[PDB]
Amino acid sequence: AMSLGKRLKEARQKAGYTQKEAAEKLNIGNNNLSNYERDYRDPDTDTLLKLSNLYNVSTDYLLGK
Amino acid sequence: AMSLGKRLKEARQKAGYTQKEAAEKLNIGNNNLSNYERDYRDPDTDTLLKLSNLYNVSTDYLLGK
Repeated sequence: AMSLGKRLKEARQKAGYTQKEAAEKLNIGNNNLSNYERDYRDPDTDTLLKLSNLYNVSTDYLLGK
Repeated sequence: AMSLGKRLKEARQKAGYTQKEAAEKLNIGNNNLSNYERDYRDPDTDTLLKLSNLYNVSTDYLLGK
């Protein structure tokens, strides 16, 4: 009931970005970020780091340490 | 010249585990762990968290944050 996708959404909301704002800044298609936030797709570790970087959180936070 | 593979290797050696001891604790193939340490294959985020747990390190560390 808690997931990486849910923390990615929440962290993006904390940073102020809309989905398309975040995707375009990360040069990822909008559907891909949507798929990640919904836990439909597991991000590769490079992307995981880029998103931690854009939202100003630790990847440890997103993963549920 | 530095990579996730290289930090997983170092972090595992710091924890004291051999490659197969670590593979067996996490029930992943010895070849699979070797492929990760060698940067031949990207760990899925689940495996990345388990290994960070087994070595007592941050996923941020392994990722180069």
